[PDB]
Amino acid sequence: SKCKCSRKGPKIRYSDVKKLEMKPKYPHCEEKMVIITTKSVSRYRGQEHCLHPKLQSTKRFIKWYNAWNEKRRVYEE
Repeated sequence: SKCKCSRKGPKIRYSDVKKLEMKPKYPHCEEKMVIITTKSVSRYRGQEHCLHPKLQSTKRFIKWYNAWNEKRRVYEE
């Protein structure tokens, strides 16, 4: 049973993401969905995006965000 998040929703940039959490849109879905919280000025303002983690495009964006988040949380040393 998959809950619809389409794929990634409106195109998110890494710069939009403040926080990335894995939790399903619906508990009746397989695995945790990927939840993306935006910074402010995003077309999706006040809503969290959800990527459906069954897709390959999710993997890079998420993985890439984990690297990018390290720069925003500031691990630059």
